[PDB]
Amino acid sequence: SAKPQPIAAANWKCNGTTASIEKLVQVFNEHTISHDVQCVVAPTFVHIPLVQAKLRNPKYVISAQNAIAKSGAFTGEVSMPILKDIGVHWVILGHSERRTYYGETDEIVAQKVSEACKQGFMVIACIGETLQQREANQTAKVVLSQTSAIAAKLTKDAWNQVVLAYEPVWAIGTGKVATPEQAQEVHLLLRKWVSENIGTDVAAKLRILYGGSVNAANAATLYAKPDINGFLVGGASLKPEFRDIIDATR
Amino acid sequence: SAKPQPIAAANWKCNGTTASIEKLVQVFNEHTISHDVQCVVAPTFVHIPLVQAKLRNPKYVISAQNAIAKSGAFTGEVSMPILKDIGVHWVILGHSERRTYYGETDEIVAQKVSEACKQGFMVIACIGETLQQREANQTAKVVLSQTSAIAAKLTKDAWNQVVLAYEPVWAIGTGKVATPEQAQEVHLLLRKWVSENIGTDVAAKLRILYGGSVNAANAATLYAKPDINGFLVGGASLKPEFRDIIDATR
Repeated sequence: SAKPQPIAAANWKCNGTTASIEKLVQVFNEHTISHDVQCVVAPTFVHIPLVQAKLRNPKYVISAQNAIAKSGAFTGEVSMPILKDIGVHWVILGHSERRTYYGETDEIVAQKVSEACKQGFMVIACIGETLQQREANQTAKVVLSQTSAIAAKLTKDAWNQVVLAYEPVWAIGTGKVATPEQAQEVHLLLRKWVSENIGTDVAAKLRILYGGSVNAANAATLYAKPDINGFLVGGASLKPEFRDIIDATR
Repeated sequence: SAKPQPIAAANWKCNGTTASIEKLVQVFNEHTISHDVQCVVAPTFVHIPLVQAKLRNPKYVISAQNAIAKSGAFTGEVSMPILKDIGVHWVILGHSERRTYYGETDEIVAQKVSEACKQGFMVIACIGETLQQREANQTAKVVLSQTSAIAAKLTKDAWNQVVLAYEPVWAIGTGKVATPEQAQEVHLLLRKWVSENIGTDVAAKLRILYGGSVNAANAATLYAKPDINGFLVGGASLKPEFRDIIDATR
């Protein structure tokens, strides 16, 4: 077995001040990372320029938390060509909070992911089941339907730019992290589906991250499973223990 | 008659590159404004820091195109405390495109406007009727219902921070500007409602802007009407003729 390159991604969500972000970024700068891992920080749109100016650790790239495909008459939104023009070419799409609060259905997410791939982004595409779907034994059907709705809009080559993040909705910000065994079963099920429907060569390379109440203590155990390639981290990524989350992908 | 201080507001919507924004801002900097008018520029979230760094004309303030009330687990969004912390204390709320595409009902807009007022923002609150409501002779009922839904969440003192922008939906970006007579009838109807329901002292001071295909040629005629206090400008605010829009409020 050899895993692909791991990703440790910080989703700051709608949080931060200039003061608190300058301290955290200094913490990240001074942490020396000695293994091959892609680190990702996703600040709010307004903080992108501050983080670009301060972040110096060569293992990091900056991501946006959302975008729309095209520039134009969309008051309030930020487009993919605008992010590219300021030097951001990662984006998180179809996070649970957007699917729930802000009306992003599978079709909308799939369209965004496809456009992002056409425009050269690296995409972190989020999927996952609610507690009601999990109790109804629908987990597999839900995550596979969300995944093939995205697959439907993509070409084989575009899977090089795609990272999947499985985040059970009941684990996000609740403190109730999935067990390593729960997460591994889903990750294995996804990798298999990709290997059968897209290609074995695509499946071998695909990073599939776990997210939902990851912290510095439980990270190392989740990362020991064979189909977990790293993490999407909310709450714990606003703290200095994000360093030991990164170091748990060694 | 004496009008309140006029406002000329540029809503760039989801447009701009670093290069095109640096040129435009230079144009605005070099235009000397010799009368009392509050100018407002509303770039995308990502461009706020670039515009703060370059914009030097003392008649301008920077606005956000949207916000949510509170920081927290809202991937993709930007909150009112975050904007205040970077020195932005104007916001446009309940623009047509948000009400239409992104599910902002009257209650959601009213909650945002109320929170923004509590947090000390100057708010540009947008209302207006569609072409179907206008043909059904519902204009007055629609704009008054949108306005009293906001009024319901406010206290009398909070009206000092509120600017209303009437923008018929059929005039936005279409090229089909309302006539000075159409706009004046609505603006008069709104001022009267405020004078009766909130206070005559509030109504005298309230800025009510017109928006919807304003350009440098038609601005001066709209501004000659007694209840029009300036403009919210989309398409024409991305061009150097925004200078003569500003100068039409003399």
